[PDB]
Amino acid sequence: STGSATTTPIDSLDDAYITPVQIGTPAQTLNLDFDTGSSDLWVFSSETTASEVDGQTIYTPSKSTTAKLLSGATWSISYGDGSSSSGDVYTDTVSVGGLTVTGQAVESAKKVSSSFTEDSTIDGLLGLAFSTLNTVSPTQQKTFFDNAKASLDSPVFTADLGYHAPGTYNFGFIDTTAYTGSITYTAVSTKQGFWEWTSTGYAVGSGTFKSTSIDGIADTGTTLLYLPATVVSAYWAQVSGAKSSSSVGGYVFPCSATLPSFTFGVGSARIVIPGDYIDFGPISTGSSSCFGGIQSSAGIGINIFGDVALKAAFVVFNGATTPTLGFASK
Repeated sequence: STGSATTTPIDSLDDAYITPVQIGTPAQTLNLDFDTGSSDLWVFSSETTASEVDGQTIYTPSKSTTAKLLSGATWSISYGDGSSSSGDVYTDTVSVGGLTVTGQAVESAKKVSSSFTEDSTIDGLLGLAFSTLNTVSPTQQKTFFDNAKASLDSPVFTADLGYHAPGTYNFGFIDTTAYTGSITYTAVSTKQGFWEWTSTGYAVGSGTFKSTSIDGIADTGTTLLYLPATVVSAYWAQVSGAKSSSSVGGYVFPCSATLPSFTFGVGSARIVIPGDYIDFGPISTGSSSCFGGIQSSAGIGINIFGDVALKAAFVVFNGATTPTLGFASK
């Protein structure tokens, strides 16, 4: 089997991407944030504290004839950005782009943090990291991909995120028309539960490529590109007037600037992030100070190849017995 679904930016900055997901019988369609950095499929629901729901579409398990309460199971998750959610668990039928999994754990939120409430466009998350990170207790549950894997034509999914435009998540096949040149595959460590790999280096603009190993994670659920302070300083040094602002919380730059591209290595291959992908707009409405899309990972504890990086590529998440990651230009 295969599936194919369009993923759509939630706003004009590509702060996140939402993908429609059918849950239950009859289907209840929710727009979920596909997150290769976590491993829970959780949703706003009829059980969510009412004051914490503000415009989201909810899953109502009592209206699904295939929903079953997973007795005694609870979940609770905290994300790198400080947000969190928790609740109980149902199993139900879940379909993405025509690919159906029966018995999928659907984690129903009883509580969500303010950042989730305040984002009316995201109805929940669909985790696509390794199932070892799933938070369901006392019996850990499998991701949608893990459940689908054996049935797929090939045990893979691909992320093709757009810049200021829709893109595609495919399951079970590689669309050879969706990229240029070849896909370069690179080793993955699953030791921390992530799609963790090592970039071979970087360049700023038309500058010389610096060969250096950068361990990090391919994370569709993180907006920006978080890299070591040395790398980030070298990038922003090429933007006149750019500076790190502790009050704002990272590098800012004059909105009048033209940003240089940023290149990262994948083996001997090179992925080029155009400068415009690195612009996240005014820090506050009407400001002429703009927020940068490349930021320091210092104090995160890990480098993160988030959407800024991934949307410059066609990315293969190869869930073979020994997982790997593939990157192509597009």
